[PDB]
Amino acid sequence: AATVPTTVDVVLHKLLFDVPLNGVTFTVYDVTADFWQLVSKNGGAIEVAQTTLSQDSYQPASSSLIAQVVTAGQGEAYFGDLPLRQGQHAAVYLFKETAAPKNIEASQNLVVVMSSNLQHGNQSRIDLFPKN
Amino acid sequence: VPTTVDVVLHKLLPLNGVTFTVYDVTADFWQLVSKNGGAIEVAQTTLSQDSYQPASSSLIAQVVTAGQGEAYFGDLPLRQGQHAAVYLFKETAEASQNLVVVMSSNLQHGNQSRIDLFPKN
Ligand SMILES: [Mg+2]
Repeated sequence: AATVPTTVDVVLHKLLFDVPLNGVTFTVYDVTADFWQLVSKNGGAIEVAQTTLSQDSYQPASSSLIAQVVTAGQGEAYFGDLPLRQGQHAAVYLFKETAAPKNIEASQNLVVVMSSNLQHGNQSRIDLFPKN
Repeated sequence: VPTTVDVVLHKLLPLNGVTFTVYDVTADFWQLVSKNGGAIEVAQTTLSQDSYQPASSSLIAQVVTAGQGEAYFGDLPLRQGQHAAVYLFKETAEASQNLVVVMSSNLQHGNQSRIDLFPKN
């Protein structure tokens, strides 16, 4: 379907302090417009914008929710065919844990930027290992 | 749910400017396997022959080798209808061998995001 790198696969791994944790719901949101608006305002501070959009304060637009996926196999949450671009802009995605069994410690939110390397089609899969 | 895979064909010495064409051979492939009694390799070899003329409506994408002799085919469907997808990879413009790739159980299960093909000569 693609003659040029158009999409990437993102697998989030929920492990314990060597221990996979299956049945944990991760939700992926498109934060592309808000992300580049924040970076353009702050003067090119990418890390600062990743940290700001990773906060529990930030309430994404309800129409930004792309997919909701449960951890299976080796604590893997598979997000296939995430667009590299949202319009003319490199895509940026927020990954939140929105549901977990009881006694499963909560994971940190992750803001991922579809950087030059990914736009160029060098990686078919991104493997994320969230802390917390 | 795993719906597509990426296929990169490598034409190595890298040989850039070589046109690889990918065809959907799913229907003919499963018709051949059902006729021969489940011989997958035999059907891969039969559809890899220069004899086999694919249906004109089966051509998906035509891609030129660039960078490290790489021909990138992104978002190839794992299924064509209810069936596991099967693709024929030909050099259409020393010549390389044709490859018939089956979207097997492992690929249907989403264990590989990319298939890296190295055709012989
Ligand atoms: Mg894709």
